[PDB]
Amino acid sequence: KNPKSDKFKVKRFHHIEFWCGDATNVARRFSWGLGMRFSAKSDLSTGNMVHASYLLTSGDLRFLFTAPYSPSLSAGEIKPTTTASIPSFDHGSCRSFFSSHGLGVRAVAIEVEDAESAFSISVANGAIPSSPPIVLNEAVTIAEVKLYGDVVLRYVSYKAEFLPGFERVEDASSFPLDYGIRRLDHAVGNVPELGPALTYVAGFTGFHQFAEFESGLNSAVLASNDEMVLLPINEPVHGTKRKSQIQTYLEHNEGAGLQHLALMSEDIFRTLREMRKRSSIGGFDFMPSPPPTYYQNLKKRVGDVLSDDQIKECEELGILVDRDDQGTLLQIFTKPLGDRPTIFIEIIQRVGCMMYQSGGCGGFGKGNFSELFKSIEEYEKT
Amino acid sequence: KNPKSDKFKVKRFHHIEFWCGDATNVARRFSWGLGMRFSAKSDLSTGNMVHASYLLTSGDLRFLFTAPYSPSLSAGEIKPTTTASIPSFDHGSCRSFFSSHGLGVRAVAIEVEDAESAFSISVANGAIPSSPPIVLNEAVTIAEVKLYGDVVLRYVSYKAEFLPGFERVEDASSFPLDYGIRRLDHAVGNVPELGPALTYVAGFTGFHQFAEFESGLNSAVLASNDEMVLLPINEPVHGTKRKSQIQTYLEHNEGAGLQHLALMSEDIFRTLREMRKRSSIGGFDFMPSPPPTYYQNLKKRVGDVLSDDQIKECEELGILVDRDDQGTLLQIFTKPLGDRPTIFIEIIQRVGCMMYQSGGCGGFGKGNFSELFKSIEEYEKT
Ligand SMILES: CCCCn1nnc2ccc(C(=O)c3c[nH]n(C)c3=O)c(C)c2c1=O
Ligand SMILES: CCCCn1nnc2ccc(C(=O)c3c[nH]n(C)c3=O)c(C)c2c1=O
Ligand SMILES: [Co+2]
Ligand SMILES: [Co+2]
Repeated sequence: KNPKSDKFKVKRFHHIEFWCGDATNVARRFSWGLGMRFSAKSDLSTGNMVHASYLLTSGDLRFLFTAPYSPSLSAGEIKPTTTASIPSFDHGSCRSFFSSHGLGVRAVAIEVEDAESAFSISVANGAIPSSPPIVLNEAVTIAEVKLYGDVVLRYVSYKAEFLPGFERVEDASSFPLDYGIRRLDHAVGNVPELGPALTYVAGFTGFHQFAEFESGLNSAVLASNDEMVLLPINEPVHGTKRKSQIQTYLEHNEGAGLQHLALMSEDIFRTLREMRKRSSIGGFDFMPSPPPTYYQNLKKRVGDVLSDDQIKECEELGILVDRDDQGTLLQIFTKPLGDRPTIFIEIIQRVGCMMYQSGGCGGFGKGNFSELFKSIEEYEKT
Repeated sequence: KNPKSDKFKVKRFHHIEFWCGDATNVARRFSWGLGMRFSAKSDLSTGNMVHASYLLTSGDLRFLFTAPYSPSLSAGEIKPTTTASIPSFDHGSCRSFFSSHGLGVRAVAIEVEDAESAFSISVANGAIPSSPPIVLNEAVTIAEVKLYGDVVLRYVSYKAEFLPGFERVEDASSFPLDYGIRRLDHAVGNVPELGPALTYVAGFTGFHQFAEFESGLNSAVLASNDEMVLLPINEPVHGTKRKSQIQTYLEHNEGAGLQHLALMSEDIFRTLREMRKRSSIGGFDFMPSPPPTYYQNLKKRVGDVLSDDQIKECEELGILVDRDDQGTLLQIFTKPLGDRPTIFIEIIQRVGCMMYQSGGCGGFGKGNFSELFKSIEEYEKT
């Protein structure tokens, strides 16, 4: 059941912003590891004396990496005279965020019809304001409210390429990498208490709970009207045999924050081949592969969706498969993106729910907690 | 003239330590960009609750990348009970260093006969102590004194692989990259006043001035007894037509610090081919190439050392050439390694001074300031 209760018009995920200590090195690592092209920049070379910001793109996926310069470079500026291209940026906030959390997502940005309206309605409905609406070059409006922890939900609306003040990156520095990733599918937060987090976010957005179908977590998914903006939230389950990975996150992250970004691939086999080739040469590592029992068990549950060759191709790449009543999903998880056991990435591809594909087709793979446990048990038995 | 006045026995450069905000992403970027293998680690997986440290190696070159975890993970520890593998590490110091300077070199480490003796003699001779000698697993001794800015000179001595508490990296995560880099040739600091910096460092080491043969800087080189540890220092020259790059460094770095690391290649043409292939896919960018006039002028000055083909190979790769009275050097400079216009890398290869090669063979390329100016002037004339 989808009551379509959005309190303002939401379009799609727009971008994800990481707050970094050095944006250059993180952006270069991510570019190579994920096959994203350098698309835009705002930094000293573009007149920004406040922050260095680099934009990577793959299809419609936009990853922004931002780090502060020395405050001394902009010490004469005031907000009316700022050279920052992202007016919500604050040196102190960014250094505090990174010192507290390490590398992670500061902003989950969604495109809306009217960012000022979205902000006003959100705050009138309980959202904690973070940065008021600001109009950039009479062309783009940006505003921010708190989502969870030190993560903000950023509203972007365009009158009519990324943001004013960003320059397109010259093609000589813009190598056209592409491993198949095309858009952000969902963005997941970890919180200490799921109930109040859901009540807060659903309260100010009107996002509705997205329907699904004893290992670590409780979770629920908030969704926009057309269910293309998907925001799952987890809480830990305490007093368990194996310690909750949600609790480990909260400890190493110093509290709530973004847990994982799920990136949709138009060809998950090509994406995983390309990413796995680069794991040990600057790219990203993946979770340990499930035992062959898991892939033996795949025939009985998805043998009508995937051929045997496609199933053995899943086995070569360590891909996981789950299934809804409407669709099937292929997914895999990276090891943490930085030093701390906190944020990671999921690669996903969905099969089914054609009309275009409806959002969330196949669910989020929660059936894979069960199947991974069973498959590991069966494999020890050999 | 080399008076061989070292006040303690110095062997060779041992390692360079970068203080990072996220050691993982910087180390992965550097590994791919420079062709260095992941060799050792000290982090949560090895029992270190204090800092994440990753060691890259190429030949004898050792680059260490370190970042702090949340202090909460080690809040119960005291120095006697620390899980840090580098006892000089301090959360507050590291966060202050990185917030002040951005990504950069914290420690220039040299291997000595006896680190405790080196420390005592250094401090008795004016060195400002930074971390007292500490013996690790009765096997290695480490101590630190201030060098310039927030950079320390680190003494390491071994009784008899990197440091106790570091684990060798498993070969599955250790891809054997190698683009030809073999050792650290020199490490260069920028300071506001060269005179007092030289007096200080030469005062506590006994390092002697290394002999050489109107654009931005004054500099001098301090050298160990066999001139294998080479520490140049620059100061700005003010009131010039083009603003001093040394002054720009000091402004963006918030003061004195390490300017460039010069990495010796056993085959600079292979190194530059491999690095340039990767510039736009996660690696390092290089300075703009000199005009063809520079390479036309190369025949008249090094035509007896390099063939025409080797000279056109320099031209394809943007390599610079200078010459002493004893040797010739090939060199090239990267663009800055991170967000700020501060630290960069030089790749170098030296020809001549065989006996083994004596240190500093060919000088440091200061003749290239002159030749670059002339070559740019001649090229505008066409
Ligand atoms: C070695 C680590 C593997 C451990 N594991 N095994 N099976 C999983 C199935 C689905 C999801 C996931 O992505 C979501 C769950 N619920 N929602 C809303 C989601 O997005 C994750 C993260 C895992 C997951 O980590
Ligand atoms: C576009 C930027 C090119 C500008 N430039 N042109 N010619 C150079 C020649 C030598 C050295 C160098 O490495 C040292 C000088 N003195 N000492 C002791 C050194 O190590 C450098 C850094 C340059 C240098 O930057
Ligand atoms: Co997911
Ligand atoms: Co040099």
